[PDB]
Amino acid sequence: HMTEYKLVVVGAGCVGKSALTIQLIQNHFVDEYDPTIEDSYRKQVVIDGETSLLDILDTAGQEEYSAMRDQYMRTGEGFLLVFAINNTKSFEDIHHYREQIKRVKDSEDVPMVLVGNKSDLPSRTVDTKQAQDLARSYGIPFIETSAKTRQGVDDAFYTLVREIRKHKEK
Ligand SMILES: *CCC(=O)NCCNC(=O)O[C@H]1[C@@H](O)[C@H](n2cnc3c(=O)[nH]c(N)nc32)O[C@@H]1COP(=O)(O)OP(=O)(O)O
Repeated sequence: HMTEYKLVVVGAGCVGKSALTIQLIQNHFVDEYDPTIEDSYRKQVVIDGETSLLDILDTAGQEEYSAMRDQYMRTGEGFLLVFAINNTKSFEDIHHYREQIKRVKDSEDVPMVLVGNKSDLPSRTVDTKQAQDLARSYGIPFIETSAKTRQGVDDAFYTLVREIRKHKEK
């Protein structure tokens, strides 16, 4: 009567992986480094009537190559690929994170969602159509988020859960 989902958040430094996680789990945000990430790893929530235990693994603080990152990529059932819409380099890095996950899984069909975070900020440098084209080429959804206003936060994590369900049922 509960179903666990193991969700992994990946992306360049400072894109908001940890803020997205804390907003989902604690309904909390601060515009600074948030030490409550240490306390923010499981949320129990009902999604489409299913009582779901969302275990969120946040790669913040890991080196770009580490044994713990590999453990996260091996255990994760779905991945959020996060970039920030005001940081072009973080968008350019998405290719690397996608390839790294695929190479661990030996699969071309891993549940993922592309997330463009910090959508509350003006002066974006990554346009939406760029991200839509990239997500289309990967076969995965794109969702714009803000960990500050909570724009898109439930949409991003719940969409990833629904992609996992589709994957499990064929
Ligand atoms: C990261 C460098 C930096 O910003 N340094 C200044 C101190 N402030 C922060 O670190 O702020 C963090 C978040 O509050 C902020 N953030 C995250 N998501 C945001 C959003 O949707 N809208 C706005 N306005 N700010 C947002 O970004 C900083 C980094 O977030 P993080 O969550 O700690 O980043 P990673 O885990 O991805 O490293």
